[PDB]
Amino acid sequence: RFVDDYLPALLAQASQLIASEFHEVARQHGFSVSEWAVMASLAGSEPISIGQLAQVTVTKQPTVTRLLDRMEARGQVERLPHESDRRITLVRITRKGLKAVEHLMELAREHERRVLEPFGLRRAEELKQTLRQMIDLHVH
Amino acid sequence: RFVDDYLPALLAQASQLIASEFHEVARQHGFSVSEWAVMASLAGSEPISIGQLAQVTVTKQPTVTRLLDRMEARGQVERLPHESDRRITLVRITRKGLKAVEHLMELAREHERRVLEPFGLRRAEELKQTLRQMIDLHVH
Repeated sequence: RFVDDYLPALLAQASQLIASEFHEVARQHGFSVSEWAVMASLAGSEPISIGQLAQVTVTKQPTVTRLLDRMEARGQVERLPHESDRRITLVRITRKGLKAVEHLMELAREHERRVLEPFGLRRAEELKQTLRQMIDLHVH
Repeated sequence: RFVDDYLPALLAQASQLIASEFHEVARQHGFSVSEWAVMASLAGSEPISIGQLAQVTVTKQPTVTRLLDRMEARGQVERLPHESDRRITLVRITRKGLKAVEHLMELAREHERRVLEPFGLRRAEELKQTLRQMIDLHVH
């Protein structure tokens, strides 16, 4: 059976199943999936470009721009000029956004800990290191 | 930075980046992403339910049903009654579909081998085993 060990299918199924579990929690706390992805991606971060945010949230750039229009209207994020290049808009989470998502982030950590507990610390760390290395090799 | 080591974000980014690389090849061979996902998921498989196909292709069931309507019209797949329960439709790839996707599947194997080569056989096998175990623990 081709798909049983095919890496892209394994990554896609694992990603969807784990993410869907936490998205239920996010929505019961009043967050859309994309709002949660943006705020979690910006929390504890220096300002990053719209393109970087689109990559780390796995969201198309025009979609991200529309999302930021409304999240900025609500005071949860702020767009800023890049200090040097003007073709570049940076974005950051505001204090309002951070306080809004703080509790959800703790719940997200608890859920991740539950997901990784059966694998043990060594296998969990190996998985995260491999995923990080793969991202850094394949990002454009 | 919360998102740098957050498992769902790592899985989602790795999945998207690797998949996007191969989707380019699929489209240059005349396949849509969803057509490729269905045919690759059915290749070498016994007939599976529409729900199982939706899970393994990470596609909503109504979307899968519409896709199968047109792929069955083109003779690439076939829907069948389940032998016992009638609330269940099974689906299989036809010989026409298998021959259509054979070369693409070889290219997919070559691409996966390229993606996994820098990690070595041990780390690649560890990744695939962990992903498989996670899927089997979280599928419903």
